[PDB]
Amino acid sequence: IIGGEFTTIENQPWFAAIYRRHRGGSVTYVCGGSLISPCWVISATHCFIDYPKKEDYIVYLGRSRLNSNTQGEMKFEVENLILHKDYSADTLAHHNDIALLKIRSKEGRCAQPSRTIQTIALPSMYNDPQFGTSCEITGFGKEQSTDYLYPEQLKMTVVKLISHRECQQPHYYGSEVTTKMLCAADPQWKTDSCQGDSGGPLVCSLQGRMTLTGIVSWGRGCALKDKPGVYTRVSHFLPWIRSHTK
Ligand SMILES: N=C(N)c1ccc2ccccc2c1
Repeated sequence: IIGGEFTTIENQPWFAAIYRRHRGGSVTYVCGGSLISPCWVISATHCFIDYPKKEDYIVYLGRSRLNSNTQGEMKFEVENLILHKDYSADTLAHHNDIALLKIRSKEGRCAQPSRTIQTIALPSMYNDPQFGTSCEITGFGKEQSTDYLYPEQLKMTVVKLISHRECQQPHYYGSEVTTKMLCAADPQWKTDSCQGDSGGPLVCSLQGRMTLTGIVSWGRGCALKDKPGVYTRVSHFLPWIRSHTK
């Protein structure tokens, strides 16, 4: 997350930290995630497409820091790693960038909801917030594009939704961004999501209810002028989410 503010997991209890076990024993951070049900975590396929081995991944809930065992956190293994069959990645654009992770503890149990571990409500069909609506993003991703390390403490920021017609402008992304994708950025281009925030939530408060409107997918650089953050429009993938979680 470029700019914004440092936060703890109590402000984002649906946020899931996904790590990977390397051959040798080393563990590194991969992507962010969102708990939609006690057994399921939703993320992006581009986070796992090159390493589709479910045994390699570790999922944390109620974790506030990258290398700290936060009080009340829960560690999980991936029982089932479901990737979207029609996933593809162009020069910039990532298509069907949605993945489901069935989480399981070593005792074979799903997430136990608490103060720091909660689910995020899925949006309703054809009911997304209008352009200009302020939405929040969370992640352990880069603070600056030039950084190679990720921040230790969890970060959050507020970005405004950009219409499809505005994001399809030549100086923006042109025809590369589709109706299945949602654009969101800072009008002053100072704050944005970045490398490492991928798979993370884009939560919008619509009609008094907090909902998982987007999933961090792609973007040209980080916090660049006329280059918004592109998010997987969750509302479109509702029949896919329902069928693969049944
Ligand atoms: N401009 C962004 N918000 C953005 C989002 C996701 C990314 C993933 C990998 C590298 C850069 C990214 C930038």
